[PDB]
Amino acid sequence: GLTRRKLDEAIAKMEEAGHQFTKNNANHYSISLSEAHMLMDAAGVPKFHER
DNA sequence: TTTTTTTTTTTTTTTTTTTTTTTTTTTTTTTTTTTTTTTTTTTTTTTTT
Repeated sequence: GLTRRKLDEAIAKMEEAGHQFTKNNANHYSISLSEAHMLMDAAGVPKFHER
């Protein structure tokens, strides 16, 4: 449920760190499930409890 | 008057989602064949003339 602009904001906040968004056989960003968790953990979306 | 770097055009390739067609398997289906109960036909004996 993250709009494209929100997801680009999240990856602009995240990617400059040491993390690399692992790509599959192609360049397509193959964000692992844990990668997605971390991304939206620090993306700024409050959890169902922390909100 | 010249050079360097970055933000825009466009171009190329891949994955996921959603397009169609065919075959195999499953369901409803009358014809033919098979099974059972039966009304008509055949045989013998006893009694009477």
